[PDB]
Amino acid sequence: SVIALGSQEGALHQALAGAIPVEFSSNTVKLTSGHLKCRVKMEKLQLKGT
Amino acid sequence: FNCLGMSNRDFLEGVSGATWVDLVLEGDSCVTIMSKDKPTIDVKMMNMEAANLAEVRSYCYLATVSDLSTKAACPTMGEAHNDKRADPAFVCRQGVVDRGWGNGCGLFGKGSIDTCAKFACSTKAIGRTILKENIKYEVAIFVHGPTTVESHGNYSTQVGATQAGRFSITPAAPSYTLKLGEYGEVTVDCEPRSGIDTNAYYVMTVGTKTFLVHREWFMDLNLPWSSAGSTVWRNRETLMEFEEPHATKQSVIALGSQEGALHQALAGAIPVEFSSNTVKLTSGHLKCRVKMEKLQLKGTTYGVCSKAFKFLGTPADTGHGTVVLELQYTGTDGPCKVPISSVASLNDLTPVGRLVTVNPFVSVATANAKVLIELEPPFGDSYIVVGRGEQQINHHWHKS
Amino acid sequence: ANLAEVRSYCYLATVSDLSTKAACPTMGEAHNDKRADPAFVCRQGVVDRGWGNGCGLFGKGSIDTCAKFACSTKAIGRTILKENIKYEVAIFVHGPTTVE
Amino acid sequence: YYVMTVGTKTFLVHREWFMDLNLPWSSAGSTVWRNRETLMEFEEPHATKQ
Repeated sequence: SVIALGSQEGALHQALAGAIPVEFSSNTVKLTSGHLKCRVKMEKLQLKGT
Repeated sequence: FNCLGMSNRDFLEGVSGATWVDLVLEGDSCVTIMSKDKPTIDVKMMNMEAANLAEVRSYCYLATVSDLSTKAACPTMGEAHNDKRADPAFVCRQGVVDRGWGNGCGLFGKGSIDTCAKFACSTKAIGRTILKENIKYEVAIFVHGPTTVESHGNYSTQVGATQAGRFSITPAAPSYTLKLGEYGEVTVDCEPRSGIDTNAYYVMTVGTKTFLVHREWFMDLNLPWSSAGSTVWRNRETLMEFEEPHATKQSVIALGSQEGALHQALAGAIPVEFSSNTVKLTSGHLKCRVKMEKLQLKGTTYGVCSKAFKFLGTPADTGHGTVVLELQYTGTDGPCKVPISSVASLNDLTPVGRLVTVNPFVSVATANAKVLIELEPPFGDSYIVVGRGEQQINHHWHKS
Repeated sequence: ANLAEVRSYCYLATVSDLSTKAACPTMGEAHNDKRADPAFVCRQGVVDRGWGNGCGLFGKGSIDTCAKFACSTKAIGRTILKENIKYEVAIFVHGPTTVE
Repeated sequence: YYVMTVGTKTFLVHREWFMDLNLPWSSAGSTVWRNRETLMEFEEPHATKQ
């Protein structure tokens, strides 16, 4: 008897929360996962109607 | 229906001067019983069936997480009531969203939100119970009368030879007296009682692979469920919805179905074959009392076989401390007793190997008949021997 | 605005075809022809037997059966190299405005 | 005990010492398994020649 082992998606699902969810199209991964360190230089930012 | 060749075999000698024996039978097991001056027999439980189960719970793995709803409420306007809250048509849950002018509302701050998603079931990991009157047992009894490698396993031949039988036991009538022709009869009084494993375990059904799980592991699990109705409760497993959205759309992602949750707890619960309405217990046992003062020998008034006897091949190890082998009788004479014993050293006077196939004998008068024999030889080296003097043959053996 | 796969775990089907290369006691091991190509997955074992089932002597006989293997639902996974990554930053100025 | 044959000098060895030894092997076929004894290959080379 070569019983096909029952496929229990629980094994996967169970470890859901651990890994963060992300929208993915065939070739793309929109990072939300991701961050960006910036330096907002603005000595050129100026008031108006003063 | 007989013991030879099975790995779950147990040999028994009831008691001293006992015409009966108390025994225990289970699923795929067999038992060979010996008794002074009486045929050897094999009691064996064939099948365990309910000829009436009932469902108890039903956990689901699911689909329908398609329809959506988002009843919006502006800040200070109170809570939000979604019409999809009148019928279990959907599952609703409230939340709040930071908003104001930016998105159509007059003031700035937290606004109510009560969305809803739909719920129906797909694959129901159904489960049921096993009440300790529909339980019937099927016990098969064999008689170690004349046989051959061939006929030994043929139920037909054996029944025909009145050296076998298959009857059933029920709580209604827990006993039976199986008649075996001139061999008299054997009367078992099996007592349907069993634990065996107590009904305490639930009947887990998953797609195709049925299993036997612990009441609690089952009952106390986390998954949607429904007793005997189309109504489902705790469907909260329609989770991972609260992206903590906007009044426009609250993503209602269908929770990934991971059969691992189930599978992972495989080994724990014992597996069992289950047909729509039946559960063959292997889980189950049966305490019997094989009364057999009515079991009797046959062909005891015949003379000893006196003609050459040839082996038909190296005896084989049953894996039980006994060996099997098949003889051939050059003899032309009819039904005579087969002179076979186990001797510690050539030409010893007293035997040492007890025969399982007690009081063996050539069934027919048709020369060159075959005879099957199972015997337990002593440990270490020994000799199997058939016939005596210069007719006698022999074959050595060494048990460990 | 270029990923690449790395592994692929499966949940499966094809467990349909069977095989059972039998070997009598003392006749050694059993070699199933379905062992030449990954067409099937084979595994050996031993069975108590003898006259009862066609064999000459009594005892443990070799056994090497095989089942087939192909995949159904591949729980695929890939990598994310740290030049195709572009960011979109939006800057606002708190100049005159209305709720609108 | 097994029947050990080596070139010319035949011997009688213990089932296990024999069966449970480390060397390539083949039952009754031209097919060989555990040929891993084709060892000492991994000079941990270059794509050109290992």
